[PDB]
Amino acid sequence: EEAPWPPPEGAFVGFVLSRKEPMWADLLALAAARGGRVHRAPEPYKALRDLKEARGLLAKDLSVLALREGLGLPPGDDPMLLAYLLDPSNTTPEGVARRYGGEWTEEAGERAALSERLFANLWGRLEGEERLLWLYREVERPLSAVLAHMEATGVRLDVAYLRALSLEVAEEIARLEAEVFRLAGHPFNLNSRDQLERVLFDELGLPAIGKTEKTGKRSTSAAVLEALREAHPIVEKILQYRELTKLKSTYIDPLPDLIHPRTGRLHTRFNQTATATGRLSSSDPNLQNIPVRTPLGQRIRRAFIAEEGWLLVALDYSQKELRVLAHLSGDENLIRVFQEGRDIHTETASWMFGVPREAVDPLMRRAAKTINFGVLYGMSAHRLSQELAIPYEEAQAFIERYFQSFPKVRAWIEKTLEEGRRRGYVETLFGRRRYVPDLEARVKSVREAAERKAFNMPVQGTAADLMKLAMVKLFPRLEEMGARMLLQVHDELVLEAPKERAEAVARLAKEVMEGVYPLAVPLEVEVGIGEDWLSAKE
DNA sequence: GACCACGGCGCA
DNA sequence: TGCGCCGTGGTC
Ligand SMILES: Nc1ncnc2c1ncn2[C@H]1CC[C@@H](COP(=O)(O)OP(=O)(O)OP(=O)(O)O)O1
Ligand SMILES: [Mg+2]
Ligand SMILES: [Mg+2]
Ligand SMILES: [Mg+2]
Ligand code: NA
Repeated sequence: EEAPWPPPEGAFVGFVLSRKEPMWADLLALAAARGGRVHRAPEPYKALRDLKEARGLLAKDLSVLALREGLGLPPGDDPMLLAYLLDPSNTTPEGVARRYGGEWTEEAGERAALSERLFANLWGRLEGEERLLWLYREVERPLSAVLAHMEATGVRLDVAYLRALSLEVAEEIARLEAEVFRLAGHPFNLNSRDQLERVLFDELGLPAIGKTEKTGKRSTSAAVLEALREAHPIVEKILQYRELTKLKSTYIDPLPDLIHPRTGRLHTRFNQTATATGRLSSSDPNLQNIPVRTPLGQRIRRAFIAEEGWLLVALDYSQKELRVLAHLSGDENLIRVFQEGRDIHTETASWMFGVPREAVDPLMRRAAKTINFGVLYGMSAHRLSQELAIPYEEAQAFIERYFQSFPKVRAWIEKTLEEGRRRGYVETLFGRRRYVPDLEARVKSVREAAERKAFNMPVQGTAADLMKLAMVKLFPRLEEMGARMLLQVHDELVLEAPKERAEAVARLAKEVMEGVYPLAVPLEVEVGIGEDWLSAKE
């Protein structure tokens, strides 16, 4: 059992933080284990210097805290990553111990011993799983070191800008609230959907379309209000009000208060075992849902800036998941569109409408996007009729016309579900698996929900695999050029480069990303450079 | 002060 | 399709 600090080489680490965010955490305890023998650090911060590598459960979090302290402690093996590859429903140390053995406690020594035991257990289970092993060695394990650097680096925020924006938005919010109260004939809490439901459907007697899932209230969702956009002018004002309060409560107000005292920057967490499909997620705060789609929303992006003397480089894969779908399905028409360098959404609109290529306006292109994404998500003709604001039968017609233009997409969905029923799981191009139960359920709604999850995963997950692999390849090149990787948003990366290097970094990053893994179609990357995230989008 | 479920909505 | 965070309403 016990033995004196320091631990031997290759030992597994255990640690306890005062809070979940490693950039903010006090390191309460540090221990290590090897051969079941546990070493406990008398003083954790000092002991941190004695480690060569962070090897154990949640290795990346310890590495981030180390980098914060000025120490170069790279994360190595982590049983969480092995478990996540075996089955992406394995998302937490608590859950992994419960499933495979042992107990996740709040004591660093026990956590270190548990890390060692779970590693041996899960490594053995991956014996012979060559494609999952490749993902571990070539994507996930090296990716964790990249993520550690991204987290510790953080991103600079224009706090003064957001403070000013806050005053501006507040004035607009107050104006709209007054108008809404005027139309309703009395004040209420406009932020309470319960109070709004009564006002709209009981007091003003507007027709109530949909109901909410768990409790069966009359919905006030944007989708419901959209269809009432003329049944009363109060609805227009409510939707405007909601857009602004969303921006204010979620981004404008909270973000400026999260600037770190040492770095003077904002630090997110990139969670590596958090999704069913192999995507990353981001939290504390989430920087993967910064507004960008509307003019009002875009203003938030201006707040994300480069260090003095640096620039942001923003790179995004064009129509990434549709290119992946083209590769997986082998559809000749999809592949041809991308091969010919044509715009997939415009080619789709030309076919979905009266054509030709040149006659496709901005409205039609936006409609084609909606149809295309619908296909990816298996969205219903009802949902599509809502989004497009067209009759139900017209949305039905569009979905059928889609599969006429891209027939092998339908065949691919069927092949994917056929094999999924047989094997109990589906997989990405590189062999990342998701176990999807209920593919043969006897209740149609349950079965069909499982089907949509199952055929989407190889697309979403292959795209995630390719992005992760691109990050692993790109990081070392950026290091050699004195540049930094800051953010990933699924199909997009944001880098930071000294001004004099930015052009060279952008050129190299584009080539690394486009060439990450050749497919039946080219991967195209759009790149922009600017002093802020909005202006960088070029 | 802290926890939660729900409806709702931001991004991919 | 996949996420994480918001305020409200409720609770301990
Ligand atoms: N309104 C929406 N609904 C569902 N998914 C959406 C979406 N908007 C985006 N996504 C998802 C799906 C795609 C991904 C990125 O959105 P891009 O805007 O970049 O769509 P892209 O295919 O590249 O078309 P392009 O940019 O040339 O107009 O996020
Ligand atoms: Mg795009
Ligand atoms: Mg984007
Ligand atoms: Mg929820
Ligand atoms: Na239901």
